[PDB]
Amino acid sequence: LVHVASVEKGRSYEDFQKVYNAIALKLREDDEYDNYIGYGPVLVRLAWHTSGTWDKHDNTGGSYGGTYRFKKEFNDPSNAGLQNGFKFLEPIHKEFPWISSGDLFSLGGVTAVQEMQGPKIPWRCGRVDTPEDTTPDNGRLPDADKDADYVRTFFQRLNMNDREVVALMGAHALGKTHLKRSGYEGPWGAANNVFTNEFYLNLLNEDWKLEKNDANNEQWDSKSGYMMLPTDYSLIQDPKYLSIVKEYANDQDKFFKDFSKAFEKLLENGITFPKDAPSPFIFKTLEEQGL
Ligand code: HEM
Repeated sequence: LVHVASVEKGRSYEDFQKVYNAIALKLREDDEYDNYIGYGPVLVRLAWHTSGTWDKHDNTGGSYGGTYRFKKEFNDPSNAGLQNGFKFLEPIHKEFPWISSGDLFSLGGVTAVQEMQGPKIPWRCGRVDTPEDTTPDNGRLPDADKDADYVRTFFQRLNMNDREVVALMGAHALGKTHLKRSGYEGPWGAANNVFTNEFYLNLLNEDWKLEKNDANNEQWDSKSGYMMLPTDYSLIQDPKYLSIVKEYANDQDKFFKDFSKAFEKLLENGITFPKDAPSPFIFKTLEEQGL
């Protein structure tokens, strides 16, 4: 199936900047969530999980149809906790009912990254809601207890290469694992609601110990109180991933640029943009607007 981007009728960059801004203002206001981490990280994860169901082989799943709004997908065990991001976005959608669900979930992620001081992420509109029966089955999102070979093979289905995978994984600077959600517990670093290359630095520089958490799963833990999932740790066990981890640990701008590209790409798999579609939008942050 072909999913052609269709601009919400009559809308242009200013309309979407208003949605951006409402997201960004609520991110600022609703600051208590998750022990004052705020909603940034879970909105980034929502954007990723609503995009990451895509299968390049048949164009099922992906961000286009906004199918997370249907119970099969919102109740995917892999999506445990993302209901908080959805609830955050609900008043946004009520204010701007014209935006499609896919456009709102993906824009939430863009807005969160940028408001957290991350790179600009160009964003295109035009996702169109598709019906309940287009919701992908559970099981398309990745397991965390696996090795580098798993990770690499997993991401081929999303048409991501080694650099794109390692870049995307840098989003694990953000937020934390929550035992009751995923069976893993702990943050990956100190700056977990500011977008930086800390994930790579911690991978390389902390003294990691392989421990079992209170859900009886193995994770890597440091004396600083940080953790890595087995799939995170795989990025320094595999020599190809390791090189790239070192690159991003040593060049914040490179990480930003590569993350931006990969994240836009992730959010756009599956979508065909007509030749005369608008160019991607680059939203101004609240700070850049003086808001
Ligand atoms: C091999 C791939 C990946 C695996 C196995 C994985 C797994 C996990 C797990 C287990 C959690 C913790 C969930 C919880 O307990 O709340 C998590 C959190 C998170 N992941 Fe991933 N992840 C992967 C890739 C990504 C990618 C590609 C991104 C986005 C670019 C991403 C962004 C996030 C964010 C932002 C959080 C924190 C959520 C929060 O604090 O609520 N992850 N991930």
